[PDB]
Amino acid sequence: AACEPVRIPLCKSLPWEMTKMPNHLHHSTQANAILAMEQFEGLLGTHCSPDLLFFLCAMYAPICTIDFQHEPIKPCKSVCERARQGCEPILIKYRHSWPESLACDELPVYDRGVCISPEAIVTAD
Amino acid sequence: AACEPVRIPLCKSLPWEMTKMPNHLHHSTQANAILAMEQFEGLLGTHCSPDLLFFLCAMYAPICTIDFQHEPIKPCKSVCERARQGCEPILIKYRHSWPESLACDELPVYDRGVCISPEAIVTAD
Repeated sequence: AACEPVRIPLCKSLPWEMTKMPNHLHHSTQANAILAMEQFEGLLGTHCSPDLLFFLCAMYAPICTIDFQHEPIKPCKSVCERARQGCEPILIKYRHSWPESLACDELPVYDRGVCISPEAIVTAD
Repeated sequence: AACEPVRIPLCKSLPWEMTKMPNHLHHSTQANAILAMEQFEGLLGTHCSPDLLFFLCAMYAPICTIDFQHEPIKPCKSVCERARQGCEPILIKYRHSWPESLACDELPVYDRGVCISPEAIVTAD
């Protein structure tokens, strides 16, 4: 299984352009990841967390590395936590819940100890 | 340039094993990064920071990705700050300071927005 370009529209604005399946939702093809991501357009529009996009894209289309072949690197537990703390209340307010598949507590890979996180960037309008 | 195996002794205990040059000290070959790490054996031995090893290896032998061809992914500024916070006082006590090459303010690649960080593993050993 080799790398493939990211094709999730909402994720193209992020830093990396190469991903590899299966992703962290266990989708075998990116076509399934694309469909899955569409469900988040509304929550993303509420700006409940500046880290929600990064977290979702790190889960649905993880950056490709030659190390970690079967289970790609994952977003840091701390980033998942920031996203959940900011967005779960909004989901709740609208009679929905944070999905178990995005639970932060069992996010980390046993015996690994490395993850990816966002970093401040220089931007304007 | 393509990935190459990590050969710095002290970094082999880390999660990844494939890196790519130049590293973040601008070494063209890993051979020179090896000589450098040797100089940090003393500081690493004081256990002034549990993040120092990760930080130094993230700088001297960064994880290989297909993305970021010319400048590999860097360790997060926050990981650098924790390592400097715990270790700088020790360097000062013995008339040294945090080196210019490892300045934390220089880690963010301002038009990128992603970095690598360590994360706790679940162990009792």
